[PDB]
Amino acid sequence: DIAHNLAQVRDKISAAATRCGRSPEEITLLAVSKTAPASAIAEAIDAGQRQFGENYVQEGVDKIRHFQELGVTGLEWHFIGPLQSNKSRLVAEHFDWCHTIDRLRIATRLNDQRPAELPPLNVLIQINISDENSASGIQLAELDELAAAVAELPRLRLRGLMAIPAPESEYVRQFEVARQMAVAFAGLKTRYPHIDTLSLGMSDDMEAAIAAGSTMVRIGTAIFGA
Ligand SMILES: *Cc1c(COP(=O)(O)O)cnc(C)c1O
Repeated sequence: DIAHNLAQVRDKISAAATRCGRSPEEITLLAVSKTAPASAIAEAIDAGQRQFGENYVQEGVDKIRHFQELGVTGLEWHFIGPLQSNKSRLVAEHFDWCHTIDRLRIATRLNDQRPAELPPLNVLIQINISDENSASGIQLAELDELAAAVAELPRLRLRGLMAIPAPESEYVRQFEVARQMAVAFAGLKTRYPHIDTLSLGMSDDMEAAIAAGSTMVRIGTAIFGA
């Protein structure tokens, strides 16, 4: 049951934050609903969840339109999958956040495709921190350059960083990789305005990411099931 899973996940988040001396309010739960049907999202919505993460543009847009047709207010939709140039218009027209900025041309497209009547699209820059098998995300060495370029796009708002670390079994490495992101995040916060979002941690590494300094865990299966 989705309402039960939501409350439980939220308890683990709340425990994990206070144990490491953090207010639980600091951590946002992003309910990842890729491969969940709109009916499962509706259950989470009714239980109070407002923030949802989608990986595949067209399915995400279908879910967004479904709930617009119902009139549901206060939802916040995060695109967290890799963004292809031929589908960037759909993200710019329908989503509130995009976590996967890893090249300037895609961010310029998003900027130029964002309808004028909408507020700026909130974006995160994606770091490939530890995954030699992913083509998504930049190296940390490229961050200062890309962040400066993206920060000038007036139809976007740079909010921080996202990473999908390579999967790790040892809690030690989970923490250590998450800390590299946390360190990059704090360094970025010392010069850029409104840097407040570090999208870091999934179901299996949630405690390490929070201890490392994540502000936003992306939880799918522990909420919606397989
Ligand atoms: C699917 C996915 C998640 C959620 O994964 P779970 O293991 O089900 O918690 C989080 N972030 C991204 C980028 C994903 O693609």
